[PDB]
Amino acid sequence: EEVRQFRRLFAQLAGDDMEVSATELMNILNKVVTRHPDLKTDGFGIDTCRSMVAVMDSDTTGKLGFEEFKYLWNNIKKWQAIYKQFDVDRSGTIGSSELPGAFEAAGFHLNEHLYSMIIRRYSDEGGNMDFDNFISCLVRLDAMFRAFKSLDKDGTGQIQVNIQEWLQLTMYS
Amino acid sequence: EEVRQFRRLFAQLAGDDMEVSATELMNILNKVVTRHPDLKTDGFGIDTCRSMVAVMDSDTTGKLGFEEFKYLWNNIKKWQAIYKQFDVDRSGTIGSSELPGAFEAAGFHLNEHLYSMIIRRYSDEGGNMDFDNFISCLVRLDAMFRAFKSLDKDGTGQIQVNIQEWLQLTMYS
Ligand SMILES: [Ca+2]
Ligand SMILES: [Ca+2]
Ligand SMILES: [Ca+2]
Ligand SMILES: [Ca+2]
Ligand SMILES: [Ca+2]
Ligand SMILES: [Ca+2]
Ligand SMILES: [Ca+2]
Ligand SMILES: [Ca+2]
Repeated sequence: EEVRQFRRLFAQLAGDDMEVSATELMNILNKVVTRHPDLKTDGFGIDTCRSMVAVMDSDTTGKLGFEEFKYLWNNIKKWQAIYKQFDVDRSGTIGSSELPGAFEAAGFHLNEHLYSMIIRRYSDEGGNMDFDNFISCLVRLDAMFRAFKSLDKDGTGQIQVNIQEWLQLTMYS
Repeated sequence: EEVRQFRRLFAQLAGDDMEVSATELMNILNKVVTRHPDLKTDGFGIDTCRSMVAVMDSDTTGKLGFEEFKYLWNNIKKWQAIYKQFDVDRSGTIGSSELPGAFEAAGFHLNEHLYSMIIRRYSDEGGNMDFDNFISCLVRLDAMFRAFKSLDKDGTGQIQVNIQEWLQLTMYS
């Protein structure tokens, strides 16, 4: 079973402290892309990985527990399929014209202004986004959507955030 | 006279397009740390540099203009001296105990809870923070305080934000 299969994966990846650190995450993500010649990437760097862990570390242990890793891992597998699916010219990267359809397929309906800002921060000079950049951006987008949703208690579409909360959300990510 | 030297620096750095890109920033930053012995870094990576440019890119051109680069360059020169001043055990890195004093010298007064989060995200090893992690952290902290202050006209210590604004603030960084 996939549940039995996942505990085994996590158990082996987590190791001695029973949690997945940024380094352990980096190593497994780099092993995976190595098996996919259709995914162009300069590799998952340690900083990108420290960022992914921080943003997914709900309980501030500094590392990823079973549930935190299960959530991240399931998303990455779903997003990896979308990436292959929307790279219609097989450039191994998500071009600017390919980006909106890929994000929308992922469940994020943004606007032209936001898509342009995403491209300015996450794509290269040619306007192309490689695999590690794509996954890194989606992990953060999903987390920022979840953070806003949880702060929007009244369902008014506006949130109030104090300086302490602001610093915690932006610095630990 | 010190501004005639800087104009020459920016021009030769900015090149054909008259703006410093994340790539251009990475090169200059890695040349500098080489001609600086006990500063310890694993080098300035492209993701870290893409992040520093995004946070400093006020006019959304995607790159650093003269004034945007000037502000950044001066802070780095100011923060590098603090890094050296506070690395009392001359380990070439900023440890847990050395951190609060260095940030206080930069003008930041944060609580211990915020410091523990910063150490998990930027040090997390033996609690030591190398040079690129230190500068990266401060560039972001400075930008996040400046961002918050812009929306909180006449200090209430709280900002009100909708989803578009929230995504612009948290994703374009
Ligand atoms: Ca572990
Ligand atoms: Ca955790
Ligand atoms: Ca493509
Ligand atoms: Ca990349
Ligand atoms: Ca340039
Ligand atoms: Ca600019
Ligand atoms: Ca030290
Ligand atoms: Ca580093």
